[PDB]
Amino acid sequence: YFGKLESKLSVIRNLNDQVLFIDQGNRPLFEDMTDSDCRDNAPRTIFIISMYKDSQPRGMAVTISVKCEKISTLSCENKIISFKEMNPPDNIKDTKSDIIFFQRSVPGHDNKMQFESSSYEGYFLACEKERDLFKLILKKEDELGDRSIMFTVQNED
Repeated sequence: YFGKLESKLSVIRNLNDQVLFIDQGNRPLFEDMTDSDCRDNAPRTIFIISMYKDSQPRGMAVTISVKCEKISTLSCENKIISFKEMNPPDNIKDTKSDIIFFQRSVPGHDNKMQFESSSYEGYFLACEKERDLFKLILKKEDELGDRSIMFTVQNED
């Protein structure tokens, strides 16, 4: 079971320094943004990372939320990434959740993070280029040192 500890404002970037954002169709996308662009698109680029206590510790348990039309929380339900209209809850009864990800620092860096699905072991949050768009997806670790599943969390310490 999970218990909410705190919620903090953060900006998420891939290894190309492209910042994670919610577009008009509520799609989690990645694009090149200066500190100016990032500031002008603030409700769509500022994410709420909520930290949870876990009765079965196996990585920093987190939810990822954003304020658009309403508070939306990131879900990997049926191994598909989407933002569902809900607040990060105070308590989660199971040992697995479609909105709970395990945040881990990549041994290569103190900056680089990875987000593994609690409900789908071996599946990670990833940036994948589809046509001319950089999309937030859920995938199995394709290879060792895969940069597509690595991110930076800017919470300014």
